[PDB]
Amino acid sequence: NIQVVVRCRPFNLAERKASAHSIVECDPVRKEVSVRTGGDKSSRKTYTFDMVFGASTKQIDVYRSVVCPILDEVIMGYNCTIFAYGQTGTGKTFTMEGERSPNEEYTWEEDPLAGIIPRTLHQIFEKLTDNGTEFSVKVSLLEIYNEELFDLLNLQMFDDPRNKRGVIIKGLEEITVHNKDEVYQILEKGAAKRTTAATLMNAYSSRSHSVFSVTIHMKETTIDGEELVKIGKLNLVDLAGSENNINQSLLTLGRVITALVERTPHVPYRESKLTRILQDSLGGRTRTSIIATISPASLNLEETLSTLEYAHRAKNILNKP
Ligand SMILES: COc1ccc(/N=c2\[nH]c3cc(C(=O)O)ccc3n2Cc2ccccc2C(F)(F)F)cc1F
Ligand SMILES: COc1ccc(/N=c2\[nH]c3cc(C(=O)O)ccc3n2Cc2ccccc2C(F)(F)F)cc1F
Ligand SMILES: Nc1ncnc2c1ncn2[C@@H]1O[C@H](COP(=O)(O)OP(=O)(O)O)[C@@H](O)[C@H]1O
Ligand SMILES: [Mg+2]
Repeated sequence: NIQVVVRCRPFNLAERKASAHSIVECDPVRKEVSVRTGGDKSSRKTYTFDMVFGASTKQIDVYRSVVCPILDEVIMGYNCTIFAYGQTGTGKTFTMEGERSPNEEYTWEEDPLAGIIPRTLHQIFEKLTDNGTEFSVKVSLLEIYNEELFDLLNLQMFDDPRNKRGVIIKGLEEITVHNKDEVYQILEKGAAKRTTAATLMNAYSSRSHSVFSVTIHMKETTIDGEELVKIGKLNLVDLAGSENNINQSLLTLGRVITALVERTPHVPYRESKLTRILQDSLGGRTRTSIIATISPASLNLEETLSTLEYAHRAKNILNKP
């Protein structure tokens, strides 16, 4: 139930300035990433994943391929989580949040540069208004920095007495999003925050986990007129940069993912703030996906191999001859 995909972004100008060369070749059809490792010429390691998106990949492609099937499961009343993992500067935030094309050329709903979070919020309204039923949508956004919780929309964690796998975050702002106009407003506010953030703030962010949670309450009425409510939650997690001190939440999440994939009887959720928060959306019926982001440039060989080695172990798929 854990999908692992790789997304490689295009070369950037910093990498061209450094005179780096391309060491990554992506093959979306074979689902492979091959990396030149010798600096050598023939030295090469190949990894196989569930999906591989190369540099030309559009935001809408990632959304349709990765998120849509997961959203469908959330709408059935399950809790699911999608992660972006990788070195700082490789595309975690672009993938999760994306951005607005310059000059207001598009609405957020239609913008080709919008990422997973804005697309998910728009699709929830689409999918459920055309479904015909009554529903509400709430969002929260929290940051985990140095094993402490911060509310990005405005904290203390306690186990939830009415949910053996869940926690209650005291004081966390959960805002109702009533329509698509309110979606636009939250996105405009977030972009303003990103755009005007000082350098120290961006830096903090590169070392922090961001957890955007959308909770959907869906009402049905049995034939005789009884009201029933089901709840689905989708956590969209932009992880701290993976480059090498040790991030306790990231190491703990890795261990949790390993325990889940290997069917280790003890899954160490309690060992970190992040994994306690995500416990109720990990390990169960639920679809989980990890999007591992990488750079194609030679400058980043060590960090790219680190990411690929981890992601490969998390899925372990044998290369097809
Ligand atoms: C560098 O420090 C930052 C860390 C997280 C950030 N992410 C945020 N902050 C947000 C604030 C508000 C608000 O005030 O209502 C709303 C959304 C925020 N986001 C997330 C965000 C930011 C830009 C674009 C899209 C998104 C979103 F909502 F995740 F899709 C922004 C930063 F500037
Ligand atoms: C800067 O500090 C860190 C950098 C990378 C990290 N990445 C890790 N550490 C992992 C440990 C284990 C284990 O011992 O079982 C397994 C995976 C680990 N990863 C990779 C990781 C971690 C969290 C979420 C996804 C992933 C993965 F596999 F890369 F997709 C963890 C850090 F704490
Ligand atoms: N696939 C991509 N195509 C074009 N630009 C990208 C892509 N991925 C990331 N970028 C850009 O590269 C820069 C760093 O990406 P960002 O998502 O902030 O990385 P991270 O969160 O991993 O540090 C940003 O300006 C972002 O828009
Ligand atoms: Mg980022």
